[PDB]
Amino acid sequence: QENHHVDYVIRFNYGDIDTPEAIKKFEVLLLELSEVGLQTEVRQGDENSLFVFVRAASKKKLKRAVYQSRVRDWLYGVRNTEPEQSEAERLLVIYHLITVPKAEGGAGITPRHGEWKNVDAIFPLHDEETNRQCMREWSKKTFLSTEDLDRIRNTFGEHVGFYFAFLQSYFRFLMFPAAFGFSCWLLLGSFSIIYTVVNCLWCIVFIEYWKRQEEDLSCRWQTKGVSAVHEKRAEFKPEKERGVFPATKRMYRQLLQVPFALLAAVALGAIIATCFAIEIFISEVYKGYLVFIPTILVSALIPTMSAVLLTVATKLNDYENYETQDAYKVALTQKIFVVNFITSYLPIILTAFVYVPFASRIVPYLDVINPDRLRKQVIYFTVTAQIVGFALETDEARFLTRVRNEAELEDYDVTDALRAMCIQFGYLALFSPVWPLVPVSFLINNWVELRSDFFKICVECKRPWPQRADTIGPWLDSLGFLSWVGSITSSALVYMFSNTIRCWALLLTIFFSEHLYLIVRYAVRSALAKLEPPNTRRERIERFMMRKRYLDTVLTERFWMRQRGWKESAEVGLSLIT
Amino acid sequence: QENHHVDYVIRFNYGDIDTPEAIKKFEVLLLELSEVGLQTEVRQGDENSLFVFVRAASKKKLKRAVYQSRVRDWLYGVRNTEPEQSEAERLLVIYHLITVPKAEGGAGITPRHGEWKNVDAIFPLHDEETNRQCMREWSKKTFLSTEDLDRIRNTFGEHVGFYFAFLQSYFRFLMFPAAFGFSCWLLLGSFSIIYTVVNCLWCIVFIEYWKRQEEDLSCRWQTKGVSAVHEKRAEFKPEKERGVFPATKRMYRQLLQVPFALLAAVALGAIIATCFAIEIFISEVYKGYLVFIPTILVSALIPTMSAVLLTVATKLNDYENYETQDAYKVALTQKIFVVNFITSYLPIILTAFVYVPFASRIVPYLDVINPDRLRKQVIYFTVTAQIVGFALETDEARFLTRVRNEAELEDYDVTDALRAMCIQFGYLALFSPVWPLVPVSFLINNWVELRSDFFKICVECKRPWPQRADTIGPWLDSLGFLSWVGSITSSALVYMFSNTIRCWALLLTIFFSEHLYLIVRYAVRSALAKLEPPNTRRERIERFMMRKRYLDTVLTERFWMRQRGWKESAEVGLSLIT
Repeated sequence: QENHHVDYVIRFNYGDIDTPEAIKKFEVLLLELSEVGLQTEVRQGDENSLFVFVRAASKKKLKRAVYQSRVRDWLYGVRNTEPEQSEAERLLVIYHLITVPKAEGGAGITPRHGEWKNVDAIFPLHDEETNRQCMREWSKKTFLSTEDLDRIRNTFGEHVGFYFAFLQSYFRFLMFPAAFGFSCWLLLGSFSIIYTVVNCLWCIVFIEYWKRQEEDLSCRWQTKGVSAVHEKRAEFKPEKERGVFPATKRMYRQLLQVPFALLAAVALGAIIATCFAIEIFISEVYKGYLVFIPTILVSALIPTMSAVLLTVATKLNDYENYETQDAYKVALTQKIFVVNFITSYLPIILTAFVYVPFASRIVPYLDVINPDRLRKQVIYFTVTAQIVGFALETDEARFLTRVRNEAELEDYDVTDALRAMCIQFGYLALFSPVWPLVPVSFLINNWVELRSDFFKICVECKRPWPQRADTIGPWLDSLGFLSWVGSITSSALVYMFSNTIRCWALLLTIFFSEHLYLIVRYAVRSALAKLEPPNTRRERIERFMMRKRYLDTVLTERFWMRQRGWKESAEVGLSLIT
Repeated sequence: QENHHVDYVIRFNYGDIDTPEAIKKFEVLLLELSEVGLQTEVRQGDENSLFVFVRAASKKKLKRAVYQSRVRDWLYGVRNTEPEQSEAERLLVIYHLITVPKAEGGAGITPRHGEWKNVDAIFPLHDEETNRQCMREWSKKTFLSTEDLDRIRNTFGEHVGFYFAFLQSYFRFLMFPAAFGFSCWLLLGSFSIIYTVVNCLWCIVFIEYWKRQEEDLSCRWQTKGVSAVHEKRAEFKPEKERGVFPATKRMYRQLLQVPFALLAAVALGAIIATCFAIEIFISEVYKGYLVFIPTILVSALIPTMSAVLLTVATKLNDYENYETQDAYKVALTQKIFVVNFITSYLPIILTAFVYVPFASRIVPYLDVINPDRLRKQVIYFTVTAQIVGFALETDEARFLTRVRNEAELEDYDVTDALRAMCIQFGYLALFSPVWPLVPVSFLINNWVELRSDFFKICVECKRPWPQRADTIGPWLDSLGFLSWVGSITSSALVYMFSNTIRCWALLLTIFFSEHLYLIVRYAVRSALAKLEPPNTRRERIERFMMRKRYLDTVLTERFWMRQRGWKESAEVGLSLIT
């Protein structure tokens, strides 16, 4: 093939070790790779690092690897076939040959955690025929079929497959608010009740539909349940019998998220109040569109402030010392959600429920505010970042240098572009009745950046190892929390700013709209549970027939003496009736 | 033994058939019982009914029955051992031999549904040594050990076992509000905030603790997952390939619950308004405790009005034509919960939020109201029914007539005494801060009636066939809904009736108390998920070791030629570092 049958390539760096110490850690790595059935070949890489090439050493060793991985998947509950395939399947079982805890599988490699500090990251090689002769059919397509998502599952794994399927379903479901809000901008305007009810209905229906499509796609890609949690770079304090860490010592570090979030909220509310003060000063001392210059500056500085808070949250999450990857991911997603909620929505919350209604009590406290100010805030905080972001755009030595060019690329992260599609959903759920062209501005940006994720995953960063998944992650609970908060927030905004405040009716239409949201969400979930998707119905039919075939295969004392057999019992019965 | 090795006894009635028609249905029953390995013996019963006696016909047929039932339990997901025991286990596999759908198991008997109209109910025989030499150790005990619940699991099955464990845990958890409300009656009085917060905390903790004890007990009794749904007496319209019934035709009958519930609510609010009118008339035309006579009469007529609405709800649920038993049970529990919510709490809701605050606008509309009226209503609707209920109390022809006396008894129902323990929890969650002696009045009645369920299940009605369960049913969701409604209702009552109404603060302390309830419930659930019960930790340890033992048991082309083996690769590595 194009790649020289290479499954993986393992980069071992020696720029931080001695001359005689690196020759022992290299021999230990080669002996651990040769203890399992992996054939190794060493070549020179960069000026301080050499990489080895890992292949299946034989057909018998590869068959034993696939059988051991299928045994682990059947024992953990992923497989239900009691075992006795593709490119992603072979790459997954070879990555499980390299990187497991050595009690099963083998080779014990953890890339830069402990006792393997010299080796750098390991990675497979890019399928050139799949990211050249198929990447330029996916960018100029605008919509992907299920057989097209099968090609992004068979390469790059089910993790990338679920991420791209979620982006496709979100772009397909975004076409309804992008048409409806534009239809409710030429006809109804800002703060309309019809658009708010239909927008909250859409926010319910999209989440309850993707929750069904996830169970559809995890039964289609034969990955219906993944609870096989993996280890990490945990620093265990004791070693009592397995490394242990007390949860009471973890909660005392988990409580540090509260002062961090509170200080970030105060430090951003100070910037928002400063922007209000400079806007009032410019409105006093002169001016049409130039009076909202610091709001535009802080709305453009949002994505570089959230990154700083993201690095602080990553350091705080690494301090909390999690054991499993499926807990570190959940805690990181919770911290990213808190940071993005503080960063992206609280500038609009502080001008929707604090600044504009209590204008006469804070404007004299700032000088040393009609609802169009809130409309301009929702305009400036969902558009200008995307405007600025789209303004910065304006014999075998060939294979070895291709691999050396592939080792200098970045590493892909789903959790960076999936964070933005949560901020968009939070702007859609919470403050979208303020300006109904928020879905149009999101759909245009998504249609522009649709051909930017294929390019990124194909030519900009290296190929990820094929990771299995049954869901997009804990972002699907963040979407539900955003819809729940938006059902209160949009109803309060529509009451406060359509057409005194009558404070009993505001807290009545908060209560009734929240509980109507809960009732309608239960109804939509129970209605979508009834209708079964096809590729999880085929799996249920197959698992029913596989059980029915097996079941059809497998198929004092003188009182019980007066009626031998059953014909005598029938004779006693016929004598006893008459 | 005492019983003549009798597993089951099947009563066949002939009081409604002809003389020659009953001799064929009897022969069909005996042939269907003899097709499976069951030895039958016929004797005369009552003047229009004769019963047969069903035993395991051989050891090989009994072993085949246990193996087929274990195969069905392993295929449906109950068993995880891949098969190659007690009294309840033998009675369960013999009942599964008699009553299944004949595609598996055999004998096809459905007791009075279709093509078996002549046979009456079937039932096992009472273990006299277990309900005589052990029932008079359980009534005068007041508390049951786990080895004592094992005796009510090994007889009467896991359904009765979970019901008695729920009653024991509820009686043990009721001792804390029965002490705390009595401590908050000598010190604080009615409508106190401390008792309301602690009562809502107790309502959270009891439900989130029984949800953990259910997963404890279902892993202890080897019944951790039961999703093996059974058929029923469904009348299928078409027969397209299995009898089918469209859900769109079922929803049009399910919508009849709304006019039934609305008409019951209006018909009870009319009686409550009539009782208010007669109370105001007696208060005008004369009288200390006699002025609340119709309230006492309607509070005593509550349990005989809820029974009439229960029969209407049972007819409506049988009209809705459910296919599975695990859906008929859920819909019946929902209808019973709606009926009991209308019957037991809406008389207190109509005098807490309608009559007492708007007294000056309805008292002139009734004549042709201090919060002590609400306190007297909560007194009269949680006590006087229990007062009236506890005021109405003030050679082988011996075995055959014992069986004939056992066939005239009633049939046990868990869902009749488990309904009252939901009405008690609803009175505890919703209106208990009005009068803090509600938990004392419930604990005294529960301690009185604790020795009345053992008597009922042992000597008053016949022995149920051992039914398996993993939960008490869909009552555990009704308890959570009652706690959710009570977190709003008790906070509104404490704001309205402690020490103008200031209608913004009422709908503020509704909102904050409901969302504080949700936050604290999530915290209590996440804290109780951390702490693992012992008998589900032993099962997890066993399922981990059973997998670890099996896993330890089971364990272009010229580029891959320059380094044979791995020692040559280490030589190339040591040459390439230096």
